[PDB]
Amino acid sequence: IQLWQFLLELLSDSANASCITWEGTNGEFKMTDPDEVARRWGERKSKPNMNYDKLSRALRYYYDKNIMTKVHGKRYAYKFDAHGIAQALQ
Amino acid sequence: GQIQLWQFLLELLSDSANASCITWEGTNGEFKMTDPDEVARRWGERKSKPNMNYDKLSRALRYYYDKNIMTKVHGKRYAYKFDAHGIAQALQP
DNA sequence: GACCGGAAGGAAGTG
DNA sequence: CACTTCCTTCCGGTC
Ligand SMILES: [Ca+2]
Ligand SMILES: [Ca+2]
Ligand SMILES: [Ca+2]
Ligand SMILES: [Ca+2]
Ligand SMILES: [Ca+2]
Repeated sequence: IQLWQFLLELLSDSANASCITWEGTNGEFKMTDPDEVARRWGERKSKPNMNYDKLSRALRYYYDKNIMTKVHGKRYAYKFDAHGIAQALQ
Repeated sequence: GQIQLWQFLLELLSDSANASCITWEGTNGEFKMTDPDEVARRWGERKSKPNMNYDKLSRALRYYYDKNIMTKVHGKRYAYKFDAHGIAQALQP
């Protein structure tokens, strides 16, 4: 499983809004609890030392592939739009 | 296709018309990629692999360390050093 | 503190 | 095989 798949899995269920949520309609999302997202991403890949420094590095590798971009100035905010998902499913 | 990354890099490096994206630096086999995204693109172009980027190219170069084909120029951005002895073995069947 | 991106190397897939 | 792909881990730097 890719990180971008797992994040869309969390974002699709409103019950995870406590740790991660959509914000707008254009694919912008925010991690309301980054440490909780990281902890769950770690539990998924059997990576119990996973944290936000490491998970965000994984997100940063998506910039060059046009898969997502940073919401400049918004704490824990990135953009995963329809262009982005199209690139992820190639 | 068929071609290997170390050959493709030697091809570019031999022609100093490519100096804008990759050139020799020392006299001892050291080279720097002045435009790493451009080197990745052409490598992608060559191998019909259109999602190629420095992250994936540099990972390929990192596999050459244990093959004695090249080494990292430590503390110098996008800089590597070819080994004439390693190139020679890479050349053999 | 976020955020950035270089560099190392593990691990699985490809063709 | 010889990469390709996608990270995980670490870290020095900017802001
Ligand atoms: Ca980049
Ligand atoms: Ca770049
Ligand atoms: Ca500080
Ligand atoms: Ca740090
Ligand atoms: Ca620091």
